[PDB]
Amino acid sequence: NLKDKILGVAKELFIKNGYNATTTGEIVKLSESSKGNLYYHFKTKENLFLEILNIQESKWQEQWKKEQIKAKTNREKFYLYNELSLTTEYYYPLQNAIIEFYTEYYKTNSINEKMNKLENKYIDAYHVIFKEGNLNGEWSINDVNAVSKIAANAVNGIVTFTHEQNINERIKLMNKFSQIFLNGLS
Amino acid sequence: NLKDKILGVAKELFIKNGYNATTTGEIVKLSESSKGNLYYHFKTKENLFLEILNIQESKWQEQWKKEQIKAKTNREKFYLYNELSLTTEYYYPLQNAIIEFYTEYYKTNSINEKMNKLENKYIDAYHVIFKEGNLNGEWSINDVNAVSKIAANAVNGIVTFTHEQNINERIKLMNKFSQIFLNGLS
Ligand SMILES: CN(C)c1ccc(C(=C2C=CC(=[N+](C)C)C=C2)c2ccccc2)cc1
Repeated sequence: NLKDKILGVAKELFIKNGYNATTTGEIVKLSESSKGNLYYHFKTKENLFLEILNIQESKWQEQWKKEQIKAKTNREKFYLYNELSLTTEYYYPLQNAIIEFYTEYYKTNSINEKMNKLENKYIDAYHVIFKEGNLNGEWSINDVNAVSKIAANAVNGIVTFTHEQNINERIKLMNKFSQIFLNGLS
Repeated sequence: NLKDKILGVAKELFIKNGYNATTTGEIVKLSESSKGNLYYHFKTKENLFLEILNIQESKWQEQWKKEQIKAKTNREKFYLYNELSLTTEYYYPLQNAIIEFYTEYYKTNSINEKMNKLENKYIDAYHVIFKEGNLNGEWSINDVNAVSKIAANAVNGIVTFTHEQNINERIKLMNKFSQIFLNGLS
């Protein structure tokens, strides 16, 4: 719980001041813990952050599990999962901390190892869709693993670098992408 | 020179270190200059950045012209563009700094002028390609501007969120994408 409290407090601080501005001092002092207990649970700020990301990751996966009930077929799932990514990220509180963190340790192979396992989970979602799609003749894909990585990265770019138009138009583009990409399969 | 050494050290900084991580101070310190010269064309960190950006975009659009000839059919122009994006040393190595910058100075307006101008050269390459493809009957797109934006961003996603894994796999993935995207256009 002292650990859970650290995670909880830390999260709010990152949300409030981004990754860089947040100090383990604050986290310690605000969660009424100690540098010693923090170091024992996470060693470094980098790591602490990574765990929070892991936890958020599971919340997302859990939200998806419930949200996909609105999408019957796998082609629909693809449409919905992308839509979701776009909208949720628009107002995700940690988004800012993530950017900071990401663009700081993406050069360091150390803090890039754990980051991979995390991203893979995110891709996994797609792997599932395309695979279940094969068992339903919605499409026939030779190597799911490749397409999955492609969709995941193409969708995120469309999400990250689109920042400029009204959310309404964004969805339209995102859905157009789904349409096209799903059509480039078959 | 002076004004150029700025854009130089500034660029080298914006890439290696993040956007926020780089400051006017670090400049003059490694640029051996003053903190006042920054004003005639550099009204703020933004303009200095939005400037270096535009410059690099040009550096990239230049290489593209000198090399696009290797591709005959527009279907090839598309593939070559996306492949080159992965190997260039222009503009793309700043996407990080860019993301970051888009989560801070995206409220002001006096900047969104130089901004959108640059977001044009970004999708223009695709506008030409797709359009010239409508003539040669290589495909039929009745919404070039949309598809253009979609592709530019999708591709940018692939370049950016893979910069850490085998450059060979990168090219492989990128081409597998171009194939699918194009195959989904008709
Ligand atoms: C809040 N939310 C749902 C999400 C939040 C972030 C991501 C991201 C990402 C991009 C490409 C990935 N791939 C394909 C390796 C994995 C993750 C991501 C976006 C910007 C910077 C770093 C990573 C995804 C979903």
